[PDB]
Amino acid sequence: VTLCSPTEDDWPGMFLLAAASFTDFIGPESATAWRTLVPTDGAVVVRDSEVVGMALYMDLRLTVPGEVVLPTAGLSFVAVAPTHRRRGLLRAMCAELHRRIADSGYPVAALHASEGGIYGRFGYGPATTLHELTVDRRFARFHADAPGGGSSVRLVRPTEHRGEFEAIYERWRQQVPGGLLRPQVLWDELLAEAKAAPGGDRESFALLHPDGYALYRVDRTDLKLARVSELRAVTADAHCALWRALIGLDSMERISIITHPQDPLPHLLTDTRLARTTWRQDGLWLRIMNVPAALEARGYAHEVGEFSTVLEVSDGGRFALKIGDGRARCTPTDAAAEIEMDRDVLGSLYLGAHRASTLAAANRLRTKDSQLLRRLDAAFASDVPVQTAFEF
Amino acid sequence: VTLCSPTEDDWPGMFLLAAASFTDFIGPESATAWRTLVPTDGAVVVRDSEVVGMALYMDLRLTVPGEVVLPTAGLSFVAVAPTHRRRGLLRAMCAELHRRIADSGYPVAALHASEGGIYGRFGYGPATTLHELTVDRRFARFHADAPGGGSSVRLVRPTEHRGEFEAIYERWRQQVPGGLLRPQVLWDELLAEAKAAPGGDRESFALLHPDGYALYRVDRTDLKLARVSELRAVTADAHCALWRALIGLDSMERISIITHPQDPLPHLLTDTRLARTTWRQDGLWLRIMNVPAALEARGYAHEVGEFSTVLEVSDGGRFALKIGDGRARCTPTDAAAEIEMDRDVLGSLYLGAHRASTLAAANRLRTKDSQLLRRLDAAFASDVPVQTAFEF
Amino acid sequence: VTLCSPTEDDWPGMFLLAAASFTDFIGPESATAWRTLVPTDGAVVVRDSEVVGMALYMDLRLTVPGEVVLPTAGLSFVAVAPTHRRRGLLRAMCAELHRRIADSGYPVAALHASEGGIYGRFGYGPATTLHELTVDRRFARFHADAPGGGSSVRLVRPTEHRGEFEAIYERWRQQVPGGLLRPQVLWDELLAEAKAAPGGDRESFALLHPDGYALYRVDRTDLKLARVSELRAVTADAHCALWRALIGLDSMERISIITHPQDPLPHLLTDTRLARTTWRQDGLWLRIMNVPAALEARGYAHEVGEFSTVLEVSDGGRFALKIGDGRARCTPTDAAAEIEMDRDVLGSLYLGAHRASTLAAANRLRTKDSQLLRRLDAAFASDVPVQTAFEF
Amino acid sequence: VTLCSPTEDDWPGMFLLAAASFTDFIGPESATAWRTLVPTDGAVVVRDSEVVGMALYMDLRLTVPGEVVLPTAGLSFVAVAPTHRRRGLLRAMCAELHRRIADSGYPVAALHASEGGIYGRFGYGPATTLHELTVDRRFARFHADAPGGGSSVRLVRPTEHRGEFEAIYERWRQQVPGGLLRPQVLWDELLAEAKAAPGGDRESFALLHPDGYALYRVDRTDLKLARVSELRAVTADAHCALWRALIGLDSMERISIITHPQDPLPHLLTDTRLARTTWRQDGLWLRIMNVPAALEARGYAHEVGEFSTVLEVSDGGRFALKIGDGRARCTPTDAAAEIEMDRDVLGSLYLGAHRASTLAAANRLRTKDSQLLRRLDAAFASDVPVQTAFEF
Amino acid sequence: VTLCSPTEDDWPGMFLLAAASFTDFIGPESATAWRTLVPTDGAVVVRDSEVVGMALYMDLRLTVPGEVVLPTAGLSFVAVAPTHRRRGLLRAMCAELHRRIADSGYPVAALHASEGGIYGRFGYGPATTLHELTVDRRFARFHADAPGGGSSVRLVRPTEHRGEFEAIYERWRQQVPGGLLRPQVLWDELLAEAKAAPGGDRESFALLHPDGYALYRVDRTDLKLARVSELRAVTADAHCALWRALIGLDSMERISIITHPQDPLPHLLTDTRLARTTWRQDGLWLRIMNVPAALEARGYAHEVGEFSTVLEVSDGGRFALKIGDGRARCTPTDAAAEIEMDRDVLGSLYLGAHRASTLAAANRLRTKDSQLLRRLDAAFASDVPVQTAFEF
Ligand SMILES: N=C(N)NCCCC(=O)c1ccc(F)cc1
Ligand SMILES: N=C(N)NCCCC(=O)c1ccc(F)cc1
Ligand SMILES: N=C(N)NCCCC(=O)c1ccc(F)cc1
Ligand SMILES: N=C(N)NCCCC(=O)c1ccc(F)cc1
Ligand SMILES: N=C(N)NCCCC(=O)c1ccc(F)cc1
Ligand SMILES: [Cl-]
Ligand SMILES: [Cl-]
Ligand SMILES: [Cl-]
Ligand SMILES: [Cl-]
Ligand SMILES: [Cl-]
Repeated sequence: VTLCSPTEDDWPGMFLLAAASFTDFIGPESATAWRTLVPTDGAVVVRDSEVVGMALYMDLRLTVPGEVVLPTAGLSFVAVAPTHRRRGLLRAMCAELHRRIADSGYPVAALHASEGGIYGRFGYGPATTLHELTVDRRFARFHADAPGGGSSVRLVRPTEHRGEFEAIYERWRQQVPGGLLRPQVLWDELLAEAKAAPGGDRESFALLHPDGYALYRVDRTDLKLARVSELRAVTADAHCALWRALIGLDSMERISIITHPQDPLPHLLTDTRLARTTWRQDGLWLRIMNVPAALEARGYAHEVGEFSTVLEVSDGGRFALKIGDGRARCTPTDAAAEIEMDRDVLGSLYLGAHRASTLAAANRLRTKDSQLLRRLDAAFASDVPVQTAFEF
Repeated sequence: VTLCSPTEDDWPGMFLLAAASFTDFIGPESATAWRTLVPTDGAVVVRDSEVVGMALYMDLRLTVPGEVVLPTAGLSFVAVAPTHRRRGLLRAMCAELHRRIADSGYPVAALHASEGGIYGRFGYGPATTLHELTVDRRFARFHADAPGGGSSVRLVRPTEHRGEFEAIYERWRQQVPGGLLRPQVLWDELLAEAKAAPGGDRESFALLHPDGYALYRVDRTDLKLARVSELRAVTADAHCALWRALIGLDSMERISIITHPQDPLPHLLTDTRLARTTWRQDGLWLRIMNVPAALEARGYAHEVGEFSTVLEVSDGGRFALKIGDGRARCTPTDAAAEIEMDRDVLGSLYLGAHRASTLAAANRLRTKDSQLLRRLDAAFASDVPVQTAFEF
Repeated sequence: VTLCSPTEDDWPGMFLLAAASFTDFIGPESATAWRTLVPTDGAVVVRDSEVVGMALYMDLRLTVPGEVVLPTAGLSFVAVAPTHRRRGLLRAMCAELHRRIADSGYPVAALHASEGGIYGRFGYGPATTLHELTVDRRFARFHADAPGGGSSVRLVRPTEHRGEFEAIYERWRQQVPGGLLRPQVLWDELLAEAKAAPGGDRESFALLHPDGYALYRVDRTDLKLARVSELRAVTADAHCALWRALIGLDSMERISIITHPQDPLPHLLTDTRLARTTWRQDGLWLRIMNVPAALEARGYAHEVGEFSTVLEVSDGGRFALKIGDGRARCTPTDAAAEIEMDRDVLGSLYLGAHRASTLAAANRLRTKDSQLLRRLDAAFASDVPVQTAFEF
Repeated sequence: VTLCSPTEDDWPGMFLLAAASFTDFIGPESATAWRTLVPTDGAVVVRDSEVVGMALYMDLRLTVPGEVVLPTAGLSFVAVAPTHRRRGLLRAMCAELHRRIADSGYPVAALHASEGGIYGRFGYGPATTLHELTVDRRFARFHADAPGGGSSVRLVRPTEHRGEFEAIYERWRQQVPGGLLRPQVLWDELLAEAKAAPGGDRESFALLHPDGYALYRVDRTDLKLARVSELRAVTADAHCALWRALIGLDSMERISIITHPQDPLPHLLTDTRLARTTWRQDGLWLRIMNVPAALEARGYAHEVGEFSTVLEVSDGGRFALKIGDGRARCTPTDAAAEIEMDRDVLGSLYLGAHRASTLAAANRLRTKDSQLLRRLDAAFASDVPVQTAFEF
Repeated sequence: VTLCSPTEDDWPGMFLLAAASFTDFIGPESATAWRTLVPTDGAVVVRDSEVVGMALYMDLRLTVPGEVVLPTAGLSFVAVAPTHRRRGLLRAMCAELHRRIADSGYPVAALHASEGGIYGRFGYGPATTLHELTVDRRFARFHADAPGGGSSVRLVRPTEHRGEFEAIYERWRQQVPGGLLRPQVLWDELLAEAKAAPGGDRESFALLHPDGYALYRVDRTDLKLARVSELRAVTADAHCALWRALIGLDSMERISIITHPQDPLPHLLTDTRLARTTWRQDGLWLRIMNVPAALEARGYAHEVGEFSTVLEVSDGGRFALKIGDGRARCTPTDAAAEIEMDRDVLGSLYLGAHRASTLAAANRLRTKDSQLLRRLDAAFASDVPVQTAFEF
């Protein structure tokens, strides 16, 4: 069992492992496209010679609070053959990729987790939260105060308006923490999933506004449910207008969307309760590779005074942290630590999705100063609510 | 159809309406106990003479941010006979009770809503959020960092340790926004629901720590599910210890609790995802009766500079609002309004459960200043997370 | 295995057989009340000595078309021990009771069937049809044309208004084909089933109009469903008013009732489809004991000319049948038969629930004259639609 | 928003709206075939320019009581974009098509309704009733009296016996109220739905008798259920023989068919209850365009004396109606009305599916004469029971 | 209705009957391959001329206790048209095939039964038992004593390792009672079912050991269930190693397999209960064609002394049976019978799947000697447990 970068001959063996490992495996055509986002030496394989282990990272651009875009290593296609479990192959592959990511100069790594129990021990913390809202649209009445009391929204074929979706998404991802650049190969892939599959998914439709879109399809088996796969809105007007159109799908009983906890949809209706939360789960996970680089890169709340502390990350360094005027300075120190946490915990705070005082309550984050806790809570909070871009 | 305070002879007619109106009706014995919390002239009935309409308020004590306790009118037992719908009887009864509540000097009214669509139009906004967490306890492993790595928790009969529950609850309700004083009649009622009912609920058990308790019972029909009816913990140690004991119910597959969005339980486990959010709903609703009295009574975040604005409440007054040093001064003015909202919206902000920028996004809250929005968000936020005490 | 009238000592043995035979067995207290409607020598038992077989008839009064009331033998409590199946005990018991019923001078016998396959061979035909309608009351809007565009309907406790229900029911049963006299013991029984049972059925409520009532209860397990056990209305106004009140049960999603195919409820709503037919089954079964007596006793449609034919009932006699002016004369003859049918078929036509041309289509009813078929269809039809009174 | 006849360039835009509006949309190939039944100027579209609104009628031939065939405008493909709801586009499109249908000389219009609440207000009433019967065929034994006590029925491939199905259907539709001419394009379409679809419906089989056929297929997901899509039988022998063959599908637990309330199948079995009614819904809806033309065109029951009355249709004319010898004469008058009804109510009576006395009971039909009610009931009744041909 | 061997022209008619008779019909391509295993005059058809009846046998090789391979007539493709039920066509076809099978010199016939009630009366008895085990693999821990405490198992594409599966299966079928030779056409068919079907089954994967394989696929609809279609293991090591790999499918909740009652999997786990038996059914059915030939051909338990008896088979002959040294001698006699049974009962004993004392308890097997019963039980038992090869 040696650990190597895969040659062109290794990829059929990797696709076999993928097929047997991932029930949602996108198949070798789509896999070969996503592959274009993997840099030279971005992938590792373990051979026995068939492929019994693999992992790779993609070059991503992640928006963080203060509309700052970070180079991000996006982990994906991680798999150990069922024949080689509990043999330390994951530990080995994760260690080599983290070495390579660190040496390449990425301040953060990110992934989507298949189980919530695997990734904490490698320094990844859940950084965004997925909310499923299901609206019973038969009772849905808009509030007097809701914007848009002619319709600016058009029902369209997704493939005929690619440029407009690209332009809107590009605006969206640049101003939203959790936003990812979507390169051209992923627009190629997204608009191929929009066509109907014989015995599979139904045709996708689009609702297009100047400042937003929604892609939706009727569910395979429940023909009274519309699944909104993606709603990107750059103004409140766009968001409301798109939801007026979705509530107008009179052949449907229910509209479902995977969104964020701060989605304003419930407040657009006369009955907040009609927008039921049917599902909640961790979205994007972050590993802070370089603590000082990441802490200095993001903006902080202007609505908190200048304050200084010493942060210790468990086997990750000790740092003098000074926050003021929505900037941070983060420098080496051996001064006594005022706040202790494992690396994963820092990942979870980084995008504002979790409160420091909540992680303190579970003792994932030790300090003896209540005042420092409130200051961290306020400073790390994001004015624009954190959202999840797309699964990778 | 006249509107009157009920005499002793009206209560059998009110109990009939209750039985036919509420599927969870507690019956006339329990109803007669809850009645002791209704002041003279706290109830109205509409006669035709049988009772075709009723509503009342109870004298409550509600903890708000800054550990301030407000006298609160608690609306309950509101019902219109199925024979007298769409006749304006609710509008009439709500108007008379609000007159009486206002004249009596209550700064706020509160209720639990049977539908999320009825109460917005009378100035009530949802002020607390209920989270159901279901733990699959077979996979539940505690984190290395979790407190309590002898057990201080005892399995006990609820009725044998009333004083200890009273003392712990009394500590809890005084330091938690959403907390209500539980008077002696409601402890009498709570510990009567703890006994098993032939063909009904199973026996309730208690887990008792010096600084917390949990009351739980096995579900009637699902015999692999324990329902935690109530967990009150005054320290993180108490909270963790009680959850160690609950995960130790080895005859159960699942533990379910109705808690708050900031419950730290997910962070105590090695897998955050095991604590699934299975249900989410509005808890307590607030009507701010006297805007200046309520705004001045609660504490605000110390972690935001002094700032001034003009708040207009739709048909509720215009006010110069100055917030600094976690206090507010709220005085009459005719100066141009910088922030507009309906009364219900103010109720929803009041306990910190909803962000101003989220209600702005739905246009329930109009301002032309982004900076004022961020300041409101930060100032109205609560360091202690808002919880729900008990249904009334 | 001898066949005898039971002595007082046989009834405990009969109650044992009942308990083991009928899952809905009403128990020995209620059974002892229903027993008061069984005449001397109205019951048979087969002993082996334990009771291995039993059957009895009750003295009933059945309304038939033209508001004519017939003495009717009501078969009930029919059971063969599981230890004595396929031994001809049913055939024996049915033969002895039919002999006794015939000799006593009953023109018709009736029963409610436990299986639809047992009773055809003894000359019983299904004579009334049960429709379950379920209304989703959240979408229910009344039509502009619906009567009742003060409410005359009261929500009441059933036991406090017995006289009013008796008076309304008595009016109803006298003018409706399928109507049965409800004696005092069955009002005693009906109003005892109105109280709540610990671990059983919930409390029954009543909606009372001068010319109608509805008894309803919430379902044990589905707490969003109200089951209307009984709705008796003597005017269209009463029927509509009661349904306005039932649609006003705002805590319910669904109202269900067991009614008749000609219930006008669907036509009272702006959407006929909201009143879904969820269940359909045979109600009352008739055995015509004396063909000429029964045919002469009921009224016929005035809206068909005088016509004559010869009816043969298979091993039941041949008769010259003359119908005109809504009366029939039915006399012995040996003239060639124009219409042939088994006895059960006659039972099925007798109350107007089934069309002759439909039974002809299945060849349960042979004739070589299409014109005679249309005449029978029209003459046997009932202007007041046939309903089912109560199960016995 | 202008209203126009569509050009060849509008149809791709109409197909987009169809796809997003109808979950059962037959697709553009099949749509282009059905299009051949739309006359010049039979379609309207609303442009904004994309298609935001459409409606059309097809040239149909509808059999009415007395085996009379009427030219019928068949409304279909009616849709308003989700972006243009509650804008009066339906009201506008329905008004223009009704103008065109009226001016073209159609006595009646018809449709199949997507919701039971949309079409009453435009003068359409439900005119036929759909019964689903499900037979548990494992218990199904035929009655001694059932016809067919060699088999004349053949199991065949539908596409190899098109001429025989055409000939049988043509005989069926000419003698059955509700019957529609099926033109050649719809036989092309029907026999293309008979082939198996990969991941879709299973292969269709045919049971062929000289005087009837049944097309059936096994359900996609329930492999113990056979769905009879269509059973056309011109004699009782044919009907029974086909059902003997269907009960002979020994690999099936259940046979289901959508039929009419007067289907004689229950009476062919020793247990009527085995043929459970599992579903009931409105079939064809009628709008009487020209009251006198329609009333004069159909035959009436010969089994009722000559009688005269004055019929008022709400904003539809007042008419002297004389019925005798199964013909009607319907002429203008200003004499006092004896019977009042909205137009939709007339549609519902027209094919005999609903009784006048039932609509009177709901006050959809006002008269002060009970005798006139019984006469209408009897005269409007159909000797051949009303059935539904095919959905359009 | 004549009975004939089918010509080449009859097969399209037979495929039609198959399609309408069998929901799992493999289609005409696969049917034409299986056809290569049918000898000249191995098939019968009944014509009316369409095919209304068919049956055939295939040339099989069945392993019986003592690793003896018997020529076996494998009945399959047996069908009577739904139009020709209860006409004695099955009785006729079964009689002609049994004549042909007997005259050809087959000692035994075998089939898989569609219903458990059809085949007893033609002398077939259930001879093997199917156990479904479902493992919840999340709790599955292997016992300290389990073999395999490098992995020898490989995850592979089935079609790339045909020779290895053939070699392993060939070893398996030769040493296991119930084993069938799998000819090349059935390997062609098996490895075509291994590819994914659009809207159908998912891709099949293989786990390959030197001395065993497992073919498995994820279920269509339950994406947390892996279905093991086939596990062939020639050593305990191979069996355990393959199950270590299957429990290693970490994306799955459950692994299901159809196996035999003596599968040792439950004993490999620390918790025997994790391997739940979810389904149990008769597998292969045997008809002993020639009693003496079959009884003499198989080996018997060496662990029972020499003993002699007289066996009578109902209308099948009387025989002197002597068993010793694991051989039997079976010769004609007219001596009084000590043991009586119908032919089907002999089929059920023949492979050791059922105990004589169990069939005696149900009186399917009469003797007056308890000692003879114990001797039969012990002698007929198989040291290698009886398994089922593949459905035909
Ligand atoms: N999780 C999802 N539904 N889609 C993400 C697809 C990621 C993926 O398969 C992949 C495949 C090959 C690569 F080189 C990189 C990534
Ligand atoms: N909602 C719950 N489960 N319990 C609250 C019970 C409130 C109640 O019924 C009541 C009854 C009588 C009164 F006077 C005041 C209140
Ligand atoms: N079928 C129902 N739900 N009730 C009918 C009760 C009839 C009955 O048990 C009975 C019992 C004793 C008698 F003597 C006569 C009748
Ligand atoms: N409702 C169904 N299942 N089939 C009816 C199809 C009707 C239809 O789509 C259509 C399409 C185009 C036209 F020009 C006319 C009609
Ligand atoms: N029962 C299964 N799933 N497969 C067995 C297929 C047997 C079969 O169809 C067949 C078809 C044609 C023949 F000539 C012989 C056999
Ligand atoms: Cl999102
Ligand atoms: Cl809470
Ligand atoms: Cl009824
Ligand atoms: Cl039909
Ligand atoms: Cl097996």
